[PDB]
Amino acid sequence: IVGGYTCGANTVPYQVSLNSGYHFCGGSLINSQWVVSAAHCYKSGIQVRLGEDNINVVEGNEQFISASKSIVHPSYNSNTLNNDIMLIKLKSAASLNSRVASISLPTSCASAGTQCLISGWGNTKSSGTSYPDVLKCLKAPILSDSSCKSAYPGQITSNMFCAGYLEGGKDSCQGDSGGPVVCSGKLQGIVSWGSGCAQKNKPGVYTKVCNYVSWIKQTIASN
Ligand SMILES: CC[C@@H]1[C@@H]2[C@H](C(=O)N1Cc1ccc3c(c1)OCO3)[C@H](c1ccc(C(=N)N)cc1)N(C)C2(C)C
Ligand SMILES: [Ca+2]
Repeated sequence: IVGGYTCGANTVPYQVSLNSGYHFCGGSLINSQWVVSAAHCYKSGIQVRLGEDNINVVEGNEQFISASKSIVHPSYNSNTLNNDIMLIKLKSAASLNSRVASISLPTSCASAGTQCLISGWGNTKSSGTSYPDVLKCLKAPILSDSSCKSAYPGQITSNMFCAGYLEGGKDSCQGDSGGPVVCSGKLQGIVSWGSGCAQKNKPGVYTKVCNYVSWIKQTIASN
């Protein structure tokens, strides 16, 4: 997260860290046994880390649970990042509490100007590499489709939206991928892609979760 603030330990209880010996992506807990992340975060050997604040210190409230299966959207395209969403099933059910809790899926899409919360342990610098120990937060609005498409002509599908600041300085970045975009208590996006981080006229691009609710529900019920 570039231009953000320290969230505060466990203030974002649905945030997860995907770990393979190091933090490489975020995700969101959507019930006690399933996490939603980005398809481009797929790899084998994932451990899901719940209840984290400092990702380098065991502080208490952590739960570490292996992934049993990761389900990349069958129509995910690595070239265009269309349908950049993946479901992860935990080997065992998480213990839900005030520090580890699920986030609701939306029943409708959010509109332009809606203010959302974005969170992650990604790079905090637009020039250079600076990863934080603790979780960072950013409030960002959903941009209009016209502005999104003007920023990235021909690259925006109906499964993507832009959020952020055209003046630059505030954005998600490398290591935030897969993490949540939460608006009015609902998961509306997943950190997917962008052009650099926090550069002018190049906002972040996010997977539009409201387009996938029926797919998520159908897939969880059959797995
Ligand atoms: C595997 C995808 C990777 C991903 C993704 C990212 O941007 N990628 C490149 C990309 C750029 C434009 C595209 C595209 C892929 O497909 C269609 O158009 C990601 C990224 C995520 C968010 C932001 C940002 N908010 N500025 C910035 C970067 N990066 C840190 C990578 C991990 C390499
Ligand atoms: Ca920790």
